[PDB]
Amino acid sequence: VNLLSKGTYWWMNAFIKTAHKKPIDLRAIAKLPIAMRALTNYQRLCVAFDAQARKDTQSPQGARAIWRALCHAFGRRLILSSTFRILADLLGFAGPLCIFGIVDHLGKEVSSQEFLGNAYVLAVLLFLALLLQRTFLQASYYVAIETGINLRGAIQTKIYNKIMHMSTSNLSMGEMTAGQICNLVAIDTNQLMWFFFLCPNLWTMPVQIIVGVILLYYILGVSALIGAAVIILLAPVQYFVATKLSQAQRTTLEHSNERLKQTNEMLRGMKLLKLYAWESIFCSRVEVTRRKEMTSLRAFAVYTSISIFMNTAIPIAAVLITFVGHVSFFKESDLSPSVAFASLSLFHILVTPLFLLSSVVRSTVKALVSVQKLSEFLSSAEIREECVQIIGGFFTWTPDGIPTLSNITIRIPRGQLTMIVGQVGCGKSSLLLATLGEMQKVSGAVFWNSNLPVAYASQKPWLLNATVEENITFESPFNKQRYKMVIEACSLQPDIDILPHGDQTQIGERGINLSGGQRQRISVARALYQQTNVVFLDDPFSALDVHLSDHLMQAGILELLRDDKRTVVLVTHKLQYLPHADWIIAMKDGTIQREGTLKDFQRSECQLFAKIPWRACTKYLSSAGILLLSLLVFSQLLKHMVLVAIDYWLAKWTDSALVLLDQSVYAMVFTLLCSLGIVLCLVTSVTVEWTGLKVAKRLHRSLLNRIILAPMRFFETTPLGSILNRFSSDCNTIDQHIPSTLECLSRSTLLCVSALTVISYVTPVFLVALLPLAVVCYFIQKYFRVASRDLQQLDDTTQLPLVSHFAETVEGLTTIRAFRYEARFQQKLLEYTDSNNIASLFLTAANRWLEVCMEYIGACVVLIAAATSISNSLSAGLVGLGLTYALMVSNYLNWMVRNLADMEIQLGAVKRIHALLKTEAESYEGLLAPSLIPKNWPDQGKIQIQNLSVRYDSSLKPVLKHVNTLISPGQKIGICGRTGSGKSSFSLAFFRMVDMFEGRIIIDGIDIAKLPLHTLRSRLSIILQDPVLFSGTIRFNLDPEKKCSDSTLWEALEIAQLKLVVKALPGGLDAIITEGGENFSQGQRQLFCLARAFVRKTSIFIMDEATASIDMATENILQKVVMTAFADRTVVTIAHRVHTILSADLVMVLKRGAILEFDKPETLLSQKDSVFA
Repeated sequence: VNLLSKGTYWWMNAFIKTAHKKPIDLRAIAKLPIAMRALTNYQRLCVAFDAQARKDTQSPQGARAIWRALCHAFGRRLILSSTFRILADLLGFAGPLCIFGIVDHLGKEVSSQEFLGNAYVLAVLLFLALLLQRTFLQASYYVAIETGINLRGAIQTKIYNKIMHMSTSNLSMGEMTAGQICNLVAIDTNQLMWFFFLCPNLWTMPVQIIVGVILLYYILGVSALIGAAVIILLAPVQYFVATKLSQAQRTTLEHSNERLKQTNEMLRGMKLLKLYAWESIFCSRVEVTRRKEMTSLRAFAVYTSISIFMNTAIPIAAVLITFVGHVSFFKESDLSPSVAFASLSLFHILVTPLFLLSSVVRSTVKALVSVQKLSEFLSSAEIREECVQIIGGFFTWTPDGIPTLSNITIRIPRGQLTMIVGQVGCGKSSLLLATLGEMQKVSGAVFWNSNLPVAYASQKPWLLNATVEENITFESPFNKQRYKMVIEACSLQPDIDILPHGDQTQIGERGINLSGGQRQRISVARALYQQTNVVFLDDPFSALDVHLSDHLMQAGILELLRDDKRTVVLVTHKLQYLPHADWIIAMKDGTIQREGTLKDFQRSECQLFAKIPWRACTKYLSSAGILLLSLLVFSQLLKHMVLVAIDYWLAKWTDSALVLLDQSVYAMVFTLLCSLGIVLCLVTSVTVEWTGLKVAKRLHRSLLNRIILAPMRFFETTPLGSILNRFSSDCNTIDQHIPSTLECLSRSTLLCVSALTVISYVTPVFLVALLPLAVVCYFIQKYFRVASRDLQQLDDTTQLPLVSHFAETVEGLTTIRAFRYEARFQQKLLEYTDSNNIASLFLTAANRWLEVCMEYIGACVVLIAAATSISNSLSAGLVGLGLTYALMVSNYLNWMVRNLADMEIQLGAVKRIHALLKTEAESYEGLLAPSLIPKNWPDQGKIQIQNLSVRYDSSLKPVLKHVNTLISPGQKIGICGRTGSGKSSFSLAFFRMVDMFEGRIIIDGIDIAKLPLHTLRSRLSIILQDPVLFSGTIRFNLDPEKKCSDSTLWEALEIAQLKLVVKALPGGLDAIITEGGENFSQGQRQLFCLARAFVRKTSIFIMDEATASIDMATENILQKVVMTAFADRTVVTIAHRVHTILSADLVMVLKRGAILEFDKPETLLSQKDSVFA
């Protein structure tokens, strides 16, 4: 890696010259460099622990031990970054001296004093200095970022390894949870990282302050000292204010997150919601919640207003009160223009320190908190790194207090089938997990030679977020026949058909979390597939289904078939393999009788069984409102148009002081002129604050109404998370941190134009050099927008699977400890951790390369503006604007490009306008061939199917073919359709929610074509086969409607046997329906929906195929509700198990992908005959 290029990043050239042609992948990203490989960085830091193992006063480690480690860990390279930061800031001060030396020499008409003569000389010295000044600051930024990158994994590995020695009794799910270590990755690493991003500056920024003060003092003196203290002492007002901003952010998330959870609630069961036709109330609850969310973001704006304001006003507010003190209150010194310009030059320089200092103080304190949160975590209880026998042990599920099981001996040699049974809890999975060694074995011995002289599945499912076949893999090689000898041997093929892509589907997170009869079944699959010797399966009949338990007996018969002298030692509860078992159970509350033979046992007990241009107009010009957007224009214009003009006065009035109406009268004019922008800047801060507040209020209102009427076929076709990705991230983008980018950029780019416009007006042949120059400025930017985008979205796709690895590492901790797969997963830890760090490198690479290449360009401006500006002799005050803006180009094009880059990312959120607005269909009501129709009630259950020819999506295949059917009042049609072509296709279709390609549907006599679907589909009962539990209040779960009752609400739900089962409600008839059906049953969950079906008062309850019913007695109570509570209408008995066809009134077995036969009466035909089959 070559050194002057290691200065200015020349290796990035061919990278980005690559990047204009091809898009960029992780393959286009590289290997890690030798030191940047994370395990090396981990390696040195463990040595730093061993170094302070020599100290060992109280070595938990602890925080005092940590920072003594970390300083001697990374500090040498940190010193090098600090040294460049110092020397650069020192030459940061030298430029102002150069300005002073020019104008002082140019008020006029070998020795070093003579060598200090010429503005030729001093300007060239200025240029050649300001190369280094504008270079070593981008060394010192760089190396410090290439320090925190080397922090990241070298912390994260220590974290992850302590997870590899973590113990799990109550602490692992109590005080600290998966989230509580997850944010500890997600925050406290970055708290450390941004600390070491800023760690030089806390050493150094006050030295920049004090030497800025002293090099102001040798310009004015006591007027310097009285002027400086505003800008010095007023920066911790930012430390006051941003504290309130953090307080507002705490107010933000605490009010946003539950709302977003309720948005996910409204979105997940959106099909049932529009099936309930309940978009209005469900959206209205989020709408009035949003009113308070806006009221919180109101203060978020009021906080973020003055941050900008005091960041911008206090420069001028210092500079004027500095000068009026030098003019009025003191009046001693003559005021040269050289003074007056370079005074402002330092004033421009010193702020870019000063309003980072609060963020420094914040981050330093936050990280010093976070190291304690790291430490007091990190010194918690380890997991005691130290045939299947147990020789008389004393095990404890607890840590070293009260034991759980003593005197426990067991033995399981090879070639053996053994379960363990008893009472749950005491062996919920307990004694098997005690065999794992995941308990405080206070005494006794145990033998596998597993550690020193292994498969498992947990009683809770801990799957992985991957492909389903990859979840079946669980760090395995491939054998697709053996996989067919597993997956088909598990019979997950129906669940694989329920998956959209089967073996290539999306298991874990972002997928339908099915039952353990799928999920834990897939775990038992990866268990059996694992090609291990000994297995420990856990009570899978509790997770299985009934016929799945029959297949689980068959899977046990495939297990022992697959047990080619294996040692699978399961445990269960049922009496199924109580006949078929090699050895026996032992659990009463501890060691029950042994595994040998139930002959001499108590078996009687067991025998009981480019850019985005128009999108900104879609942001603003469609939604801003014109008058405030015009104020956003004009206030931005007229602020800077008087700001640089205040500097234009600030030269020439002192040029008259260099000469000699009244200049003291000129000064108070200038004073109030400086006060004018000080007045304006408040309205400038209030503009974008109020603007983005109004923008996001209507934008979120619009997207709410946009999704509020969309058809359900879309939502089945839409991946629901891709919608909520527009609601979670993009909304918070548009609210919390969209417009500050704009307010920065509108402050930025005008000043970028403006300083050029000044130096143009100074020298009329400036622009002749600018025109080749700004070419280069543009073409570097034009390449740059490609790269910084592709890095930034790369970043976005990178640390997310990194912490996803953590979450699975938390949850499936036990099972990887069982497989002893830490070596695999520490490797695959790195395999992400690397790709984070190398992406972060190339991000922070072009983060440097851009501005340093643009910075030399800015320096070229300086010299050219100087050399042109020599001819003002051939006036002299008007030089001083040139010099003061020549040096002030840099922070401008620093931000003026980078923010324009990040605006493109900020626009990528509001790209989802088209995902919202353009996607719009399905006017629900409003067709309405009558305006007057009280047959939304109907007392006549004679529906009709007037040769209705429906298509599914009007895309691939029809559902019917001219079905000229009808219905009779009381004719409860037992629905019998195709096993894979027409099952659900006649209920939501009967709610007109599909592409009925021909044929009408007469309802209460009249066709349902032009009728209010909001009125029709809400006054029609349908108890579908999805668990519909709207979280909230109990009356809100029961009756969130207009004519809500409590007597009838307590009547039919007692007829549903829920208002008497939950008669001990916490709030009674207005109780809280907490968690959306996590405390109530799975059966009364639907019985409350049956009471809602009573509440519609048109009880033609179109039920669905309730294939997941736990109690068949509860389904018989539902049959009693079909008997007693269904008031003799056309119950469309959709049945995946045709057992419920036993109560047929007038069925229509319309099947084989078609309309087979009207099944009434006595139709025990080839489906009802094969209903037993």
